[PDB]
Amino acid sequence: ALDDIDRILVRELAADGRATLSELATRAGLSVSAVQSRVRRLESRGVVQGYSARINPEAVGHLLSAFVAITPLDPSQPDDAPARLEHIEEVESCYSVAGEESYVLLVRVASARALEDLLQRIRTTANVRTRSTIILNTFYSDRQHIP
Amino acid sequence: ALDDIDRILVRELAADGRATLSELATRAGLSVSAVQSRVRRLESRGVVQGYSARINPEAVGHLLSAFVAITPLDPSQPDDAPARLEHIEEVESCYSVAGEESYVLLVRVASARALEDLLQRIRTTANVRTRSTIILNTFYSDRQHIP
Ligand code: MET
Repeated sequence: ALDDIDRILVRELAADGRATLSELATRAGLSVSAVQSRVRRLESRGVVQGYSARINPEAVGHLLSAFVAITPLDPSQPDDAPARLEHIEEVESCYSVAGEESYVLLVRVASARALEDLLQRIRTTANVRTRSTIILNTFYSDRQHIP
Repeated sequence: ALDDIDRILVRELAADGRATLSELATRAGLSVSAVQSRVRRLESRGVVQGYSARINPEAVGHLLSAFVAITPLDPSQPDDAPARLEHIEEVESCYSVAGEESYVLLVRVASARALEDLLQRIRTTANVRTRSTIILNTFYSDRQHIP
């Protein structure tokens, strides 16, 4: 249930999220009102989850980034870890995952020493063991593909 | 230099990418013209690299997501795998990593079967072994934190 017009909108809004209703309208061949109203439909079903500035983590002082795969110390607590980690500001993402581990987190931090303190907070707040994979360089990210 | 007037701007823009040069200024104790200005220099200095709507990937047909860890097969060739995979569009992100593999990709795809295809394509286009980890669920993604 996603027509051609809706495809053009989400493609445009991936590429440019500050773009304005009139720009959008003249690109989809619609009135600024039919645009507004379609864009509100997108947002209220779950198609557009919100809108964000892409910030350079380096520039605001997150010089170390890492993947941390976490698995439950006792796999019979009911599974909680995403809820309980939600309040560690430095966890940016949390996925559950098939395989030997249960979740993968992407985490950003000031330095090597700050990473060790965060790994302790993690181990303790979700009661979890950790496997860390430091990122050396990001070549490109979030490049959303609308087919 | 990141005058923590600029911090509140980016905390603001991070949570609301369509927040308006107008309604920003009140949340921030500046003028409409002062506020708009920095934003233009914030983007200039590469601190805000872009504005995106966060699209839900299932809702656009991407029912299976995976991290795919790759490592080049022949160490005597130049290691240029991000450049080679860059044209392949279902790769959304590519990181060099300090781990077992040389790189991690995040990849989205229509089904299990389409993944198998995409992996053969990754293997023959870069020249790499693939080891891949299916994401079951995204609890939260990209919550940017500004110290
Ligand atoms: C996030 S549920 C844990 C899944 C587990 N890693 C499995 O493969 O069975």
